Amino acid sequence: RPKLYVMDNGRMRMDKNWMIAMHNPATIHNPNAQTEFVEFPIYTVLIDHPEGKILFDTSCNPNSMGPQGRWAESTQQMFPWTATEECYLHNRLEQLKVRPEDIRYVVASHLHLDHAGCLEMFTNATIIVHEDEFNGALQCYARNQKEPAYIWADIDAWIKNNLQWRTVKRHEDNILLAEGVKVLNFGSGHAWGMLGLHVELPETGGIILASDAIYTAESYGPPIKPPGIIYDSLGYMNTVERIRRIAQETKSQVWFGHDAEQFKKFRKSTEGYYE
Amino acid sequence: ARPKLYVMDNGRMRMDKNWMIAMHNPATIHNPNAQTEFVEFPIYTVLIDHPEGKILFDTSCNPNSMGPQGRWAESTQQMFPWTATEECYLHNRLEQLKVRPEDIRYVVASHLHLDHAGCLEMFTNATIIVHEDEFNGALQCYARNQKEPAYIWADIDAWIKNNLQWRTVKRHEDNILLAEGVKVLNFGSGHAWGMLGLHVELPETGGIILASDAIYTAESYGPPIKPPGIIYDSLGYMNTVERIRRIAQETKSQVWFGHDAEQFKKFRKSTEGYYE
Ligand SMILES: [Co+2]
Ligand SMILES: [Co+2]
Ligand SMILES: [Fe+3]
Ligand SMILES: [Fe+3]
Repeated sequence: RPKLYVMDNGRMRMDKNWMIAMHNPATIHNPNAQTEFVEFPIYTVLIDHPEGKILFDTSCNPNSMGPQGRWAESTQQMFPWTATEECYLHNRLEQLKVRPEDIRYVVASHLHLDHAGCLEMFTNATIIVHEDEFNGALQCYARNQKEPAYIWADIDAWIKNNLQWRTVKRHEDNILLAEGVKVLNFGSGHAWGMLGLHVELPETGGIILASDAIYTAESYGPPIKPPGIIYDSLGYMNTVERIRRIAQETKSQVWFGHDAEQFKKFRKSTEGYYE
Repeated sequence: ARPKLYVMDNGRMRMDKNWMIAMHNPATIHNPNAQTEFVEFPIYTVLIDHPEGKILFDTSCNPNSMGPQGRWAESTQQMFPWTATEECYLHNRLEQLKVRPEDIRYVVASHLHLDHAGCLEMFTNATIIVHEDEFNGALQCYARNQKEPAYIWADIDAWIKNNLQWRTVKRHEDNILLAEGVKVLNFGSGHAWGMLGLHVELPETGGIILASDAIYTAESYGPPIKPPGIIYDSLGYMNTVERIRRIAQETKSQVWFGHDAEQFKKFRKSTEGYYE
């Protein structure tokens, strides 16, 4: 029945120390060690399920980068996003003959700039988000805090567009969204509140969408290599190991949030789908 | 009780500033290969000559730490090089104050990192006070022959062989009144598995909090708080820092960081005097 699509929403670059912390430490021999600006894919996942279309993540807002962009210049220069018009989410969905208003559920893994970019589009969906992540982002907004990963203007848009929210409580069990689609409540780690997705496809079988719970295969290991972007180190480690257990017990693949090698090997919306 | 508190200079260490201050200098689009720096910082310990008995806070690095025949692994020596003279060695610092290791009643181990638990093995007449989670963590690295850089296998080996007398601070244990005006602070998990601090109330100087690696430097402390790269429990670290700030305010105490070069220079070291 279900069809799962991988949509390419462009690329982002940043200090590798964000991705893998202390990836290249200074030594007595390399006292002035240098980092690297690494490139990684931003992507989203559409599940065209009989019970309704489910969208996982929403990438960046088209009006993010640029001198007249939503992102602060310090953010733009730290986490530059590069994307043709075909990469924009609205376009990727159009290509699939899917309108925003057709989306029943949006699962926001978290509310970082490269995941919650286009939430404002989905005014007919229920937006599922971790309550702690929602609280965290709302505070940034209210306190006009200068947090690089949370876009004041994006949040401003969510409120103005009157999105319909469904917060996953801190100690809430996983949610059965649809047949073979379960929202996993990962809790605090990479961010305040992380959500994942387990999808059971008839043919493909089990998929875990880990998002930023696991940046890359290098993150996953073993051994685990945590990021520099991190709120709760203990929770982050617990989440990874938990994912590892779930993958084993359910014989699922783990789809990382920003692994280039894996993304290349994915079947994109333009090419086809998983079923 | 009219005690005397000594700061002993146990050398200097250097390491990537990212260890000390996480993401201190992130690469950007127009600076994509941003480079880090190798910052130098002091290793010190504190002796409290107290009428009820002598209390030592931290023990610095082991004399046979560095070198080809050293206890530290080469990768450790290269990432966290320790430079010190014979006078900087704790045993010598104590000797110059006419103190023998056997005269130490209590050793408080802030944690069991290489630069704080180096010389525990000296104090075979003392009760070593350590956080149980820290002790457990270190013992695991030992038993698993794990290669954690901050935990020295040979140091731990020595503690066991010397039959040290331990007193573990339990995870949910209250502060310990060690002596009049000396309280062991249970900071719990953060920088490491289990952090201990000290609150000292001196007649003349007033209140001092020894934070060790709960707070690396004034830069760490802020505000704003700038967390380290060497972290186990991020949330616990931040809670601890905020807790120290509150205690400091309420008790009107100075906060002595673990490795603040500037603060260290201002201290009256053991070669010059003490704090009453
Ligand atoms: Co993120
Ligand atoms: Co330490
Ligand atoms: Fe991300
Ligand atoms: Fe230290």
